[PDB]
Formats: sequence, C-alpha cells, structure tokens
Amino acid sequence: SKLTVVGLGYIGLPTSIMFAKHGVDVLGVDINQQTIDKLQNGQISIEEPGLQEVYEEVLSSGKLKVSTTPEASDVFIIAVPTPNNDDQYRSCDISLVMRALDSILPFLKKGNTIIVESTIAPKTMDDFVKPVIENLGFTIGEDIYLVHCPERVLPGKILEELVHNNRIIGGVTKACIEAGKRVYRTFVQGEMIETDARTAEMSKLMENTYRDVNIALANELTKICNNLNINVLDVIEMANKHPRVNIHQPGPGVGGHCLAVDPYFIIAKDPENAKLIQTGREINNSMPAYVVDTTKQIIKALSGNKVTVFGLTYKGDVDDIRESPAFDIYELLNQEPDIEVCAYDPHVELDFVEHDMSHAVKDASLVLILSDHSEFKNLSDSHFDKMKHKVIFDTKNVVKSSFEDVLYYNYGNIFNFI
Amino acid sequence: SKLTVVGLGYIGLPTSIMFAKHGVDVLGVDINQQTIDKLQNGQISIEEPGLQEVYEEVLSSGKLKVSTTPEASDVFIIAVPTPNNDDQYRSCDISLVMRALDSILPFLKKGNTIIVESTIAPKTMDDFVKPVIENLGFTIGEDIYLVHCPERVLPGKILEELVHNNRIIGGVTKACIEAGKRVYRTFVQGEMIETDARTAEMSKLMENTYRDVNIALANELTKICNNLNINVLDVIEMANKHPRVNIHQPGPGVGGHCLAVDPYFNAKLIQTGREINNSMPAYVVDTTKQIIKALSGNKVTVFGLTYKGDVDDIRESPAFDIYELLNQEPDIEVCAYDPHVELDFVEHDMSHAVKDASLVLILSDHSEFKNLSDSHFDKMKHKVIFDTKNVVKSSFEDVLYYNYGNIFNFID
Ligand SMILES: NC(=O)c1ccc[n+]([C@@H]2O[C@H](COP(=O)([O-])OP(=O)(O)OC[C@H]3O[C@@H](n4cnc5c(N)ncnc54)[C@H](O)[C@@H]3O)[C@@H](O)[C@H]2O)c1
Ligand SMILES: NC(=O)c1ccc[n+]([C@@H]2O[C@H](COP(=O)([O-])OP(=O)(O)OC[C@H]3O[C@@H](n4cnc5c(N)ncnc54)[C@H](O)[C@@H]3O)[C@@H](O)[C@H]2O)c1
Repeated sequence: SKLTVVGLGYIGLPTSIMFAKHGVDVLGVDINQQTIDKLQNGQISIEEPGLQEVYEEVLSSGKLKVSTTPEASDVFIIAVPTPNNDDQYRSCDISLVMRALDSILPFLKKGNTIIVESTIAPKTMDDFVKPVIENLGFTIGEDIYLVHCPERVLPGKILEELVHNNRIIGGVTKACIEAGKRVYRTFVQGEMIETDARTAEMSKLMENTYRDVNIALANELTKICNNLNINVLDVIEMANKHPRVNIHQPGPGVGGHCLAVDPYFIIAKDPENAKLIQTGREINNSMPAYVVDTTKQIIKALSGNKVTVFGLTYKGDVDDIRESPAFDIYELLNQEPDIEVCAYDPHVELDFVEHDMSHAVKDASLVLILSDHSEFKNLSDSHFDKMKHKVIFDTKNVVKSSFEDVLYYNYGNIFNFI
Repeated sequence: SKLTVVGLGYIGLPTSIMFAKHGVDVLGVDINQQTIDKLQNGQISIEEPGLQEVYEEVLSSGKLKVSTTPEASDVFIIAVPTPNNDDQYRSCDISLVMRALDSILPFLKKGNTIIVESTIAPKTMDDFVKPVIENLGFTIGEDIYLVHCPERVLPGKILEELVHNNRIIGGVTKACIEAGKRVYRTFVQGEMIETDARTAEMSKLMENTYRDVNIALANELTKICNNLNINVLDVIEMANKHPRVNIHQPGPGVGGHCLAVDPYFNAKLIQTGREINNSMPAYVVDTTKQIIKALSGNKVTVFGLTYKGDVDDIRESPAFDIYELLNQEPDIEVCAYDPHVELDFVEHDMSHAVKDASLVLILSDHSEFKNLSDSHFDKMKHKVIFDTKNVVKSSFEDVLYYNYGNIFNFID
C-alpha cells in the first residue's frame, strides 16, 4: 500500500500525516515550492496544535515524502481548493481539481483508487472526472475506483476529527464504495456512510444549504419582529418547543468558509430553480448593512460619534477572519464618515485592533458585539465605565450577565430604542 | 362555572367535550344549523375515533348544550376558522374571529375571560381585539382578561393531546396570564407556558413558517435533483444524518396555513417559499402530462384529494388543486379516488377508478396507500404509479413505481 495526496493545505497536510503515522508510504504533492521546501526542511505549512510534533516523527520514519511531482500509487487523494468563480451564480471552480486530476493521469495503473476530498458541485464526479478517466481505457468499478469523500475539519484538533468523525463514501460504483472503505479503514474509527458520488456531492452541499436558508429565515424574522415590536429571540425559543420546529438563530450575517461557499455550488448547477437558495443568500448578505443602518440609527439619537466593535471573527473563540460578516461591518462602519470606529478582539493579533478593552470603549457611544467570544458571555457595568453612553447592541446574543447603568439591546429589544 | 365555545369544528367541538367531561357547564356555539341539529340529535360533527362515545355521555350529563346564540359566561373561547388572505404571503383573515368577538360583546360582564384559540396575525390581540373591548369601558387585566392560546390538534390523539400537550398561555397582562391559567388548569396535565399575547401569536406563526420554508427547500431540491438525475429522497436521508440538519420532505404542495407575516405588506424568503410551494401542483401536472405523452391513453387516477393523510379536509388542498387542473386539461381524462372524501364526483371503488387508467398519481399520504399490491392496479391500461407523498412502502413486480427521486428514470 502506497498513497499520494495532491494539495497539502489545511486538509492535505493533516491527511498525509495521518496515513504516514498509520504505516502507509505517503507522497505529498503541492504546486507551491515554498510549501515543499518548508516541509522538506522539517516544518509544517499550516498552524495546528501538536501537528508539528506528529509530522517530525513521520518525516523521520520515511513514511512521508513531499515532492512537486506525483508517482504511481495504489490510491490518489485530491485535496486542492475549490474557490467560488467570480461569476453571477458564484459557481464551483473545479479548475484546481481538474489540473490535479491531469497531474495524476500519467501515473495511473489498473487497480488504483482516486479520491476527491475537495468540495465539488453536483455531478462533477460523473460529468467531469469519470469521462477523463474512462477515456484512457479504464473502467470505473473494474480498472479504476472513483470516490468523492468530502473532508471538512475544525482547527480544534483536525487529527482527532480525522479519526472519530463520521465519513461519507461516495463511490461511482458499489466497487468504488468498497475501495474507498478499504482506504479510510486504516485510521477511521468513525462510521463509513455508503452512497454514490452524486448523492455524496448533493448531500454535503445540502447540509450547508439547510443551515444557510434556516439562518436566512431567522434573520428575516428579526427584520419582521423588530418592525412589529416583537422579541424574535423569545419567539424562536417558544416555537422551538415544538419537536418538529428547529428555527435557527439570527446574527450579523453568514460568513464561514463552507457556509457562504457551498449553497452557491448548488445554485450554479440550476440557477433558475434555486430561487429559495438565492433569496437565502441575499438575506444573509444584507445582514452587515442591516446592522450598519441600525448602528447609524443608534448614534443619531445619542450625542457621541464613537462605536466599538466587539468581535471581528466569523465564529466565536477563533482567531480566524477572512470569511467574516463581523469584519465586513467594521470595514463599512469605518467607511461611514459620520461614524468613529474602534476595534476590539482578544483572539486575532492585528495592528488596527485594540487589546485593552477600556481604551476601546473610552468615549464610545455604542458597543456593537459581532462575534460570540466566550469572554463576552460575562460582562459587568465596570467594563463599560469609560464609555460616553453606556449602551450595547449585541447581534450574537452572547451577553448572559446582568446590567444596571448599561442599556442592553438584543435583536429582540432594539425596537425599544427606535 | 359557565364556559362558552364559539365555533364547533375540529377545535371547538373537542374543547367543549373536554371541559364538559371535567364538570364545566359548557355552551357550544356554531353558526351552522346543520352542525347544531346533528349535535342536538346526539351525533358529532367531525370524524374522530373515541369522540362520539365521550360526547354521548357528556350530552346526557347536561354538561354540554349547543345553541347558535351565545350567553353570559365566565369564560369565552373563540375557535372559529382563520382563512388565508388570498396571497403568496398567506396572511391571517381575522374577520371570522372578529365576527365571533362581536356575537359575544353584548353578553360581557366584569370579571370575564376571553380566549382566542384561532390562529391570528401578529399584534391581533393588541391592535384589534384589545381596542374593541376597552371601548365598552372594560380594562384589560382588571375588568376583563384577554388571552391568546393557540391550539395544536393531532386527529386521532386529539383529546389525549388536549390533556398532555404543553400549552402557551399568551395574556395581554400578567393578570390575563393567571386568568387563562385558571381555565386550562381544569384538565391540562401539560405545562402552562406563560407569555404575552404578541409572543404567543408570533410563535404559532413562526412554527408554521419554519415548516413552509423547509418544505419549499425540499420541493426546490426535487426540481434541481430531477434535472441532475439525482435521487432527492436518498440525498435528504444522507444530509439528515448530520444532527443539526433536518431537511423536510417534498410533496404535491402545501395546504393553506397562516404565516408569520403582517397583512399590511421585505418578507422575500417567506414569499419565495410560498411561490415554490404554490408551484408544486403545476410541477406535478407537467410531470403527469409527460408521463401520459410517452404512454397511450388519457386516463389518470388521482389517489387523494386531502391536504393531510387520514383526514377528510379538502379545504385549500394542493391534491385538490392538481385534480382541478388535470380536469381542465383537455388531453387528460381525470378520475379521483379518496376513501375519506365523501363527494359526488369522487369514485368509491378503487378498481373502477384505476380501470383503463394509464397513470395513478398518489397525492395524499392516506394509511390505505402504504400497502398496495399489483392486484389493486390490475384494471389499469398501463400499471404505473407516480407517488408524490412517498407513502407506498410495499413491493411490485408488474407495476412501475415512481417517486420524486425516481421520475427522471421514465427517460424524461
Ligand atoms: N479549510 C478547510 O479545513 C475545509 C473545510 C471544508 C471544505 N474544504 C475543502 O477542501 C478544499 C481545500 O482546503 P484547504 O484548506 O486544504 O486549502 P489550502 O489553501 O490550505 O491548501 C490547498 C493546497 O493545495 C495546493 N494546490 C493547489 N492546486 C494544486 C494542484 N493543482 N496540484 C497540487 N497542489 C495544488 C496549494 O498550493 C495548497 O497548498 C477547500 O477549498 C474545500 O473544497 C476545506
Ligand atoms: N384544523 C385544525 O385542527 C387546526 C390546526 C391548527 C390551527 N387551527 C386553528 O383553528 C381554526 C379553526 O379550525 P377548525 O378545524 O375548528 O375549523 P372548522 O371548519 O372545523 O370549524 C369552525 C366552526 O366554526 C363555526 N363558525 C365559523 N364562524 C363562526 C362565527 N362567527 N360564530 C360562531 N361559529 C362560527 C363554523 O360553522 C364551524 O363549525 C383554524 O382556522 C386555525 O386558526 C386549527
């Protein structure tokens, strides 16, 4: 048993380290010479706790070797990025999987297994991958095995997730399913959910679509509830008491790498039919503007100009931005000339970001909480003493503590100020 | 103690039967003399398993009396229908509730309790009910008590749910909450969820909105999946393996229900969801045409005319909407088979309905459809089923079975 991994990023690198730790002879392949040199030198390319340690032993074992050129293997894994095409429908860009596939093609031998771990649009495996392979003479389920196994990981111990998480084996043939089951069985303690390529592709993208549409509903309800002087949050809690009702929570928008990427892979496949998914996307995309307009309303009624943003990340307790509605709000609030913007975020390290809470809140006429950081769960009137007007507008409903001098506004209270 | 229920249908009648069964002197009111006469004669107006039996004893006890006119009571319960204001919004027509409110107004006395059990649009209790009452001289939380307690009925386990299910008492004042609690405490073993009128109103509507939007997603996926030659049903089952993913099932549309929208109307997602669910009858009709184009004949047998399975309600039914459309189509011969629907144009015998039919279209999830063999469909011209509710669980040999996940296989 020999294995190749094409694309050695947040997915590829840990996948290589996992198979090599488990005795498989692994070749790691990347377009980046920087990444290759850095790995050949003995250093990991991505920031992950204790991964550098597990890599060290693995590279010394001779079980992991990194090249820019693939070689004949028993199994090939494509873990390259899938960007959202600049276009109207934000189509899946399968362009990177296609060139990775091309690089694998000359080293293919009968009996081999190809795995696409990258997020792909429905019918990619069948209408794009399958043809290119079958054309060489190979026959899916006989000479070669095609599997889509969408790999997703939280930087909260990626290796742990690689072992224990439930996996979807989406093979082109029932044979491809067995071939892919054979491959992940080396370390997967989790369940091997058997299905065909198209279902595994559609299903994975459905998981993020159900989420996005259901957040779009909660966000839309917040807009309706605020105009009707109804507490959206109290309403969601009531209605959710029904076993068949699972209304999601509102927020400052929908960022995430997957959460905003994935629903667009479905739209682009049949744009005229995906009206609900599109609408869902528009509503979630409008939340930064809804928050900015509300922020503008608050500062007009009060004297002060300064507003302190609390949270710049897409998720709580992460130092990751890049895919954040919280950053989008800050950027917009800054651009507004009649608004003075002050940053505050304990997780990410940046130049324009203030790290002493008191100086950030100093003379501020609003605290716009945008991320659900655990540090925000407990906050007293003392933290906000330096403010011009002690008033918080929480969009993530993270503040659980009690206030006396501070005016607290949720997505369920904001109509009480306006 | 005297209680008055205005409207004796699927809600009002069981509510009357429950309070009377618990020793309250109940006065059932309905606008329909037929319903009044049948109840006075000793027969229930709605089809429900252990209900005619519990009514019999209750009527004999003298605890339940039915009139067309209300009278002074200690508590008034409005359980009239709330139709949809004809929109792609599906707002709440409160006119029947407002009608019922008028009919009770002259019998109001200080200390009384008014309960609106009907589904109402947000801020109804505050902007519509509250003013009309306060105008007479009454003061909410002092003279009289206004409560919105939206029901949730499950035909079959109706009376059982009436006792064990958790209830939302939505009072205009904290006093109104206590007043409504005194009433339901006579039989409610379940929890009394204390809240204000607007939250109780908005939540029932939200419960309905989550459902509609989530069905609109499953229906939209079916349209996408069929064009991509993917099985929607297999996809839903896979994705639902995730604990925080609960994709709903597709269907032949969504039957009439009030939504979390203010009638004054933006509400883009709820509107879109409504349009998609409203297009399902046409999608099914178009698919039916296609099936009939590839086969010979014109006959198609519609199996189910109701919005829900094991019910007789044809009101605002997508199954009825399909039948109506299929009839209107000149190149199509239509036949309706529903065991629960007592109507003139509806065929009683399954064999005569399927006789020379080129297609059998299942539109309702009736328990009788769960188990079906090739023998039932022997009289057909072409033995082929297009199930929209995925109710058929049984196995076939000569019959061609199609689902929302299979239709693309009929080579179209
Ligand atoms: N970020 C995640 O943990 C995550 C979560 C969900 C889904 N995914 C899916 O996996 C994909 C990859 O994510 P990632 O975080 O590993 O990306 P990444 O940027 O961290 O790594 C991609 C790597 O592939 C290399 N590469 C690109 N094209 C190549 C080619 N043609 N041949 C060889 N190497 C090539 C790049 O140099 C880079 O090192 C995502 O785009 C998405 O489809 C990832
Ligand atoms: N069908 C259900 O079990 C159900 C489920 C959810 C919500 N609801 C809510 O309850 C409402 C009623 O449902 P239902 O199934 O009982 O309807 P229904 O048609 O079975 O009964 C309504 C009864 O009220 C009577 N009526 C109408 N207007 C009246 C008036 N102004 N004065 C006196 N009587 C009047 C009618 O004659 C009829 O007998 C629904 O529209 C909805 O708001 C019902």
